[PDB]
Amino acid sequence: SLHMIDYKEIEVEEVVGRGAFGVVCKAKWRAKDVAIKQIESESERKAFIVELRQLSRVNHPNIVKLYGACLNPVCLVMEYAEGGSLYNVLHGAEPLPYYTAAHAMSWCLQCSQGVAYLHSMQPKALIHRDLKPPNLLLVAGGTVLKICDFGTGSAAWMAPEVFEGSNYSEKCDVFSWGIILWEVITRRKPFDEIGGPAFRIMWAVHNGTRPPLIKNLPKPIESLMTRCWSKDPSQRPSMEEIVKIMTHLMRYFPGADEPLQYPCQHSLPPGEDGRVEPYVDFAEFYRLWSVDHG
Ligand SMILES: CCCn1/c(=N/C(=O)c2cccc(C(N)=O)c2)[nH]c2ccccc21
Repeated sequence: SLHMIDYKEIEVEEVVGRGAFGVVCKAKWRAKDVAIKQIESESERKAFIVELRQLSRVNHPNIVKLYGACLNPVCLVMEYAEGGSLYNVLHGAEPLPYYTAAHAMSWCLQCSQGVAYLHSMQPKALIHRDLKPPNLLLVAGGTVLKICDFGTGSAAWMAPEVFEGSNYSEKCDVFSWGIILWEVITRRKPFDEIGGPAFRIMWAVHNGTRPPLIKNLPKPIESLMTRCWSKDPSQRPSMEEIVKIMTHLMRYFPGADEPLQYPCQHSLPPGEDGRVEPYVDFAEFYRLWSVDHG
């Protein structure tokens, strides 16, 4: 369900960055901004095709919309995400934006909403396999999140059974989502302290290492997070369950529709002594929670 496009109708504006594969650049098309992805080397052709056939089947507000695909120089034509990537908002530009507990929870809810749609696909469920903030885009002033890069570095978000070579299911995305939840709450890069080549993270995670626990994290959120981290994929919740849980929790996180507009100088202190401080503040959550339960 595409819509063939002629390159001459595009007219590029400027390169904005590289995706998981290929290059992305802003462009105009029929009186509206556009992002187009082209393959640099022909080795990326396989990824180009799979993403083409997969994105043609998806239609969800939390997944990047694919308009068409031109085969003259071979490129995908998608919607432009003005807000950039979530990874950039979290750890990127020199003037970093302030965000609240409501934004963090809202972002993770919207991500689970999109993945739940993929996992519900018929005949076969669609697994993303590369869920991480670099592949999550933001629009509407940083309020709306959209999943991108369906072509399938990423070791910090990968379930052990995946790089274990073992067979895996849709539950590998659940593991990645859990890491993302920890990441937005702490505004820390997962396993940044380990570093080195990728196999050093894989070894740690394979032996059961997980990101440190979060001081004063509400037990309902801690439970969900650590369940997603389970070694055994069958002990992880389905995305449908995560959506339901996160939806119910948002009752205690008002203000997710407030755009990102304030800067901050995120200090990020080196204090990984078992526990870790959250970046967001859960004071209001505990207050609103006590109102209902009392
Ligand atoms: C990695 C993010 C690159 N980037 C960006 N991407 C997109 O609009 C986009 C849209 C659809 C699909 C994809 C993809 N990867 O399949 C990407 N918009 C940006 C605006 C400012 C700075 C960087 C930007």
